[PDB]
Amino acid sequence: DIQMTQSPSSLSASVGDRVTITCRASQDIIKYLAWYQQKPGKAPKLLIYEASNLQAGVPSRFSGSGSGTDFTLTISSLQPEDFATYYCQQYQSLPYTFGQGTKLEIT
Repeated sequence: DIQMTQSPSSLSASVGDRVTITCRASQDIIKYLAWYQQKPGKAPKLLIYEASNLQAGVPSRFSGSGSGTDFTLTISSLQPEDFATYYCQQYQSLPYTFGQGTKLEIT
């Protein structure tokens, strides 16, 4: 099984802050990494696919980078609606595994 380690588990930031969330894959997954946003009571929404391809409709303040084992999700300037739980997921090999999540809270 490929294990996805995300950090941090949680963080508090202010609107207009830039935030960085990392995800580490236990084995090479090339660019087969997705980032999802999950608001409370709601399902995950795909933000980024193939490590850095932003999905349509998703604000550009969201960006993904990395390859191999180390990935990053950056939100350039937080908006109120961005407070949620963020997850990375690898889809190179079954079972497709999620990181533990990062709960982003407002300061």
